[PDB]
Amino acid sequence: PPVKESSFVEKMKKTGRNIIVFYGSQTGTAEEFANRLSKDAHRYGMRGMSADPEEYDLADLSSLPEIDKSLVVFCMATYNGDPTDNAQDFYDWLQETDVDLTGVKFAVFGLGNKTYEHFNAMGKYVDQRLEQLGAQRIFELGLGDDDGNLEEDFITWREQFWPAVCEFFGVEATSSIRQYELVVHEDMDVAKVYTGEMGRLKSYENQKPPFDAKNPFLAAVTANRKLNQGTERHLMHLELDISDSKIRYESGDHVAVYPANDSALVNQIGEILGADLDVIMSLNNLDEESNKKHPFPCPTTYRTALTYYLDITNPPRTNVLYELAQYASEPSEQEHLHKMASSSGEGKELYLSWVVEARRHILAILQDYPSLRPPIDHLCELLPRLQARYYSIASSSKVHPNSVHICAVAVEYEAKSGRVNKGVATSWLRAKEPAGRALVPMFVRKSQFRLPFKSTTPVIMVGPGTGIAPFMGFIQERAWLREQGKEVGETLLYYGCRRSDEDYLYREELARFHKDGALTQLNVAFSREQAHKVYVQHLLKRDREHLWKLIHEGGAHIYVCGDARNMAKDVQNTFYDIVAEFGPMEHTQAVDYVKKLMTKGRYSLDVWS
Ligand SMILES: Cc1cc2nc3c(=O)[nH]c(=O)nc-3n(C[C@H](O)[C@H](O)[C@H](O)COP(=O)(O)OP(=O)(O)OC[C@H]3O[C@@H](n4cnc5c(N)ncnc54)[C@H](O)[C@@H]3O)c2cc1C
Ligand SMILES: Cc1cc2nc3c(=O)[nH]c(=O)nc-3n(C[C@H](O)[C@H](O)[C@H](O)COP(=O)(O)O)c2cc1C
Ligand SMILES: Nc1ncnc2c1ncn2[C@@H]1O[C@H](CO)[C@@H](O)[C@H]1OP(=O)(O)O
Repeated sequence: PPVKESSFVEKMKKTGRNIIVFYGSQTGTAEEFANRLSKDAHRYGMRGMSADPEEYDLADLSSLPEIDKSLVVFCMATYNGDPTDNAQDFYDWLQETDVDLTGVKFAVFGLGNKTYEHFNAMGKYVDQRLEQLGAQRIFELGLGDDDGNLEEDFITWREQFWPAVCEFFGVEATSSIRQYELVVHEDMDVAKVYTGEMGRLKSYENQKPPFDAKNPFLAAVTANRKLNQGTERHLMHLELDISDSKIRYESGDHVAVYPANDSALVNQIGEILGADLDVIMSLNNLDEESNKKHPFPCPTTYRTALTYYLDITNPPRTNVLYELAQYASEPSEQEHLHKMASSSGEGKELYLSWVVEARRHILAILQDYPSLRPPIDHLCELLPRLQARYYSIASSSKVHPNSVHICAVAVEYEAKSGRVNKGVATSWLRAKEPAGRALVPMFVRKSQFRLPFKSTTPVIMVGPGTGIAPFMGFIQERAWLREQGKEVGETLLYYGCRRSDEDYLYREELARFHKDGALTQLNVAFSREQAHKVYVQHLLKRDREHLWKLIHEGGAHIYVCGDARNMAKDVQNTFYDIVAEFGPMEHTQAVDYVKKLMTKGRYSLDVWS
């Protein structure tokens, strides 16, 4: 619980702001959107500001009417049906408060993903709640879908939002504007230069607990081995030494890591722009009143910024390309970049195929539109921040209290852009070689994916491919409970891979556990050892009788991990069918029954894309 800032309304008054855009974000997208909306205000005679709801008391919303033509916008993302961490406070307040918001004008743009159970739950909630409290909606709720193209949904909403705002407040719709100023440092002492740390200067060198997202622990990579036999893919297992970090974790938790971009990619960006990446500088907010003094840790070199603080691989969003159009000396290229921000037409189609679908990163665009040569400092101000990557801890703290295990597949594919794209965190992790030791800045994030409290409760685990990760931890722990004399219920694993002798991850360890009885059943679907595809859900269907027994009589907990795209849903449907047959009951009731298991904490998910 952070110390709240002074009333955001009083701040708006002292700075002449009439619009405030709050962001509920975890990977920085909502914050990006909020900043874009805040900046838009300027182009409409108004003036806004972005703000972290966590640093304020939203009860002060009731004072917003004291500012003429005032307006609050909420750009909120949803995470596992809940508010983002930074907006949990706002959410709890919204539920317990009874404050009257008469006179308050708002608008909400929800960032979500249709593939989840509770799509845009937070945005939908905030939008409905503010109205119930007496506030009035100035523009319809925006429903962004990261499963299609969030950026386009945002563009569309934003394009209609502003005219609606202008029409209601009687405002007019009336250029390039830097948010930061560049200050090169020639006489800069080395001890004051950021070299990639996230919080306090030298926090990576001088490690002080407790460690978290703002102060990650640099864990030594003690192991890093290939898990599969083939060469088409690279699946790996790493062990991070967290001794003396005082960090605690449990099977089911996730470990986050801050990676470094590819040095060659960073080098080329500087080389193509003819910039000296080793120039030590700082980018200082031109708004001396904003709490955001820099876009990232400063002072630091461009090289360090592009390596540790900036995202240089993901397809640039439209506003970035829009702002860069001014630096392309070829009219046709400036025109293309300019139209990427269109809400329809060829400009939109080109953005979706040439940039998104092709997966062109910033360097790719700089190479494919050679007249585009922006100054390095402005590019750094425009790029999004490099985010940490999450991995499902593959070990049990009951067995490995001082080590965190990771099971992952290295990302590397041929993009239609014409080049081979490499996954940032996985290429970096793959390069980490045990024993100048190899360090991984990291931190643990607690999750609700947990083994049952009672050792006697049966467990049904389903995790094909890398989805096996959390379960290696579950299995280690359940075996441990047995070795300790505890009474353990059935422990079932439904795992899957292409072929027994090619990508059967942890084959040896799983055989051992099965032999010893830690694993009651080891059901493996080898999808390519026969003409037909054989998947985990096929084995669940096979064992439908017994699984129903465990679910209906034993109170078994279900766990699904891995591919959220198709595997998760296919597995869920098979459970719908098992319930419909043995209940018995109509599909409609089977679906309700399964979704009820989820709320009662007996059907947990740890899926990703
Ligand atoms: C909660 C959670 C748990 C996770 N657990 C694990 C885990 O235990 N093990 C694990 O392996 N991963 C897991 N991940 C995924 C992990 O966080 C990273 O997203 C993944 O490892 C890739 O990161 P990267 O930085 O290497 O690739 P990035 O540089 O982040 O690139 C990823 C992007 O590349 C694009 N891409 C990937 N393949 C292709 C393709 N072939 N064709 C076109 N585009 C493609 C997609 O846009 C993809 O999102 C988890 C993710 C979440 C959210
Ligand atoms: C672990 C995880 C869980 C998510 N859970 C949900 C969810 O329940 N509902 C939803 O609509 N979107 C969900 N999403 C999608 C995000 O809401 C969407 O990607 C959003 O754009 C992220 O915004 P941010 O960068 O501002 O945090 C999830 C994403 C991740 C990575
Ligand atoms: N829709 C799905 N449901 C369950 N498993 C799937 C799946 N799609 C692919 N798989 C399998 O998940 C395992 C890990 O990726 C692979 O054996 C893969 O088989 P396939 O690649 O032969 O289709």
